[PDB]
Amino acid sequence: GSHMGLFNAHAVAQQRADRIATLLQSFADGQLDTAVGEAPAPGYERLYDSLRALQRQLREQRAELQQVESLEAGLAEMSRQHEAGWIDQTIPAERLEGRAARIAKGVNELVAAHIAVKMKVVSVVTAYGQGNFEPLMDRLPGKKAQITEAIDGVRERLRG
Amino acid sequence: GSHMGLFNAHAVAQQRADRIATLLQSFADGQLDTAVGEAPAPGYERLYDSLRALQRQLREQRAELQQVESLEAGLAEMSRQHEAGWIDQTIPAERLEGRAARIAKGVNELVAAHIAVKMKVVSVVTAYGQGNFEPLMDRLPGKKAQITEAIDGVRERLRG
Ligand SMILES: [Cl-]
Ligand SMILES: [Cl-]
Ligand SMILES: [Cl-]
Ligand SMILES: [Cl-]
Ligand SMILES: [Cl-]
Ligand SMILES: [Cl-]
Repeated sequence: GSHMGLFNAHAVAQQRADRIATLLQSFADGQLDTAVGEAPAPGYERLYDSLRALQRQLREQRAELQQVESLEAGLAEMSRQHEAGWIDQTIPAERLEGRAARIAKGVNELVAAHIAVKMKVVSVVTAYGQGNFEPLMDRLPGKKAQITEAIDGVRERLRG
Repeated sequence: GSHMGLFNAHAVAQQRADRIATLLQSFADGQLDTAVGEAPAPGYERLYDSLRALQRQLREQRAELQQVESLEAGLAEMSRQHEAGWIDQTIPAERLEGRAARIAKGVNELVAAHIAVKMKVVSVVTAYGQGNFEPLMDRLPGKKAQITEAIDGVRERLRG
């Protein structure tokens, strides 16, 4: 209606924009818990809906990266334990979740299979060492077949 | 200056907000390559700077999650190969990077150590099997000590 009304409309659009600016900034640096308020007026509702969606997306996305950060430490800790021979240590999948949690069990399961082969070897070789030669090393696939043939090799030497 | 000027200021603030809205939305769904333009006017520059920062943050953050997605498949593939005894397979760290890349080498290194113990066992046990008993299983720490004592056990039986 007047020159003052125009100036005022602009001063308001400018501060509404400044608030959205402060908000996006508070996202750029982890402040993703404190919810955004409601839109200043009809024209900014869709915009504000997206801000909320964004905050939500950034929040979850940060949790997952945090996960992968816990995964690396756990793997590193397990690696250290195993180099010292403490092979019963595993990555704690219990406090992880989603993708990270699955990778952790994957690692524990992969090693468990390798350890299981050794458990069996330490076993029959222990029986071979203390007399009895009845036990036979399990048959293994691919390249692990060498373990089974090598154990058979010393199985004859003894038995005959 | 006039009632029309006020209405016009509002129609403009409304479309500027609508553009920012479309932009945040194009972020909500992967369109993070096409750069945002320049701000419509002085009052929206800080806001637009943050949009660019956000797009950049969302872009990198997506790359890392993509990484962890490639890590899980690689681990799964290696796990499958190893269950079939193809123990020379590893997770391809070469096409990964950052955190994911380190986790991959960690896994390959952890297993390599376990495999190395078996290589040594298959070795001296092979020599024990084909006559000569001079070789001695390496001394192992923690719980892997059983392997070394078990191999010693069958080392005497033969030698005497
Ligand atoms: Cl006036
Ligand atoms: Cl809210
Ligand atoms: Cl409005
Ligand atoms: Cl008028
Ligand atoms: Cl740009
Ligand atoms: Cl302005």
